[PDB]
Amino acid sequence: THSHGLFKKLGIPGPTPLPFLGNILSYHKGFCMFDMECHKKYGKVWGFYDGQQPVLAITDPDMIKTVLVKECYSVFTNRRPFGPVGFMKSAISIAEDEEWKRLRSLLSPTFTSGKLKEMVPIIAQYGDVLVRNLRREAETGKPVTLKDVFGAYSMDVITSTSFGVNIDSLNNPQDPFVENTKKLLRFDFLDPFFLSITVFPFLIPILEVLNICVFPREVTNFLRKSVKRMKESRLEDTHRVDFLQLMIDSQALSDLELVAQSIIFIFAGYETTSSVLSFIMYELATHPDVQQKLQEEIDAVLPNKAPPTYDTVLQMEYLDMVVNETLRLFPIAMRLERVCKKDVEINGMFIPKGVVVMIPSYALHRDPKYWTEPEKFLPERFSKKNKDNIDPYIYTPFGSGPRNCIGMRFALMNMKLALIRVLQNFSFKPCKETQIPLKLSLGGLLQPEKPVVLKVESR
Ligand code: HEM
Ligand SMILES: CC(C)(C)OC(=O)N[C@H](CSCCC(=O)NCc1cccnc1)Cc1ccccc1
Repeated sequence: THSHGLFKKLGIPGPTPLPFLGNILSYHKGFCMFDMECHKKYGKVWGFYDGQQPVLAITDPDMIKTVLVKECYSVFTNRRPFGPVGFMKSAISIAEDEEWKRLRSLLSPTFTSGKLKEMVPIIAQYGDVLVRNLRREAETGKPVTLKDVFGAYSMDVITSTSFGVNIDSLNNPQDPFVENTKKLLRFDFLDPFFLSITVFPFLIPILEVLNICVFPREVTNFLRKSVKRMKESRLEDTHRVDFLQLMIDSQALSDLELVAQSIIFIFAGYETTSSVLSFIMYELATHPDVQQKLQEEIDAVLPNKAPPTYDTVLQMEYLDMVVNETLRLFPIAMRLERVCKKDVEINGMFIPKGVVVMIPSYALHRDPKYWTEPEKFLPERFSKKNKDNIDPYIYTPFGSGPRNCIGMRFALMNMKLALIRVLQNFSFKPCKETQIPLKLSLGGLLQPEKPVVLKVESR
């Protein structure tokens, strides 16, 4: 018939698909590894099939600019359909075509230089609570789980910035806001579920009517009333122009359409920030020279363990180098994807309506062809002297083009703002429980398989 015939017929190379599964079984080593191997084997372009769905992997920087930038609105506007979303259909990251265009520009005003600057003092409160929590754990001497302390900070930041609600999470070890969020996705291919959709996608519209989800009305009802609650607050006291505010501004934004974005943003700013800071501390711990060289810049730009400011945060060139370099090793997203909504030729390559075009970020970031010593943590590769030798289309930890990460500037600041405080008070040391080297899990979340547990000493 067809479907599986597509890449042989187009003469694009790739792994031979099995009936029904496609190349699904090759995800056994995780898909970054699968991607790494494909790159090595097939070169600049290749195809494969998630079940019956053709995916075209592309690695040329030109071709990548075309799909992410030059042809975003015209052909490549949406990501692959998600799996049973429900009312989350309207969440910006899941929305398509014109629905997305109106939400993008209704929400993009949230992350503007001035807005972040107003979040600066707000975080400079949750900064202090991170340390005072850590200082109690520097007493014992025995091992700290970064994901836990950092996850509780990030929660605090997002709930407070976007919403104006101080939920005190750092002075609340037991908290439902964080414990429901972390259980929002079990994206796992060893788990039959997301596996039994990206191979049984015909079963997606089956699940819509069954009202079943990727967070089964367990997490979403918490926030369906918890964000219904933060919503009344503003509608009552005749303050600040934030996320929760600028969504109240538009009320053509509806009600479950407001919640949906909140849920995105609550999740997004909890799981990323915390996963990346965990990665940064792992690298700083296992590279003490780099940890110090940074403690030095922080001390130089901010003497007497001074309170970080917006302006000073952008001064710290080595910090940014450290962050970018961790994000080179751990692009938390792994791949960027854009469904091709009409037949198209790009940079001299035919691509048929319906195909998913995929940019393997994790592979590009590790390309032995492009990066000298690509598995080594080498912050110096992002120096003024070297930074420009770096292709914004090979290095893409935040995606690119109109559909790139709405949360980028906030994330970078948020992270930098925590790191500053954390390092201007403590040093981090590997202990016996620390996994050296760090190995990644095989799920669809770029994560360490053992949590990063380190040692904390005062200064
Ligand atoms: C280190 C932290 C973060 C990283 C590495 C990251 C990375 C990414 C990537 C790679 C994408 C896809 C963009 C594309 O494919 O072109 C993305 C999209 C997105 N990110 Fe993030 N992100 C981070 C933090 C955040 C935060 C804190 C928020 C919350 C404000 C956020 C909200 C989003 C949204 C809403 C999208 C979808 C954008 C759209 O389709 O309009 N991200 N992010
Ligand atoms: C809908 C829900 C909030 C449950 O989650 C997602 O949006 N689904 C995607 C799965 S990846 C999980 C998070 C991660 O490790 N990295 C990516 C990320 C998440 C949020 C914001 N920025 C980056 C998440 C997703 C969202 C946008 C683009 C691609 C993936």
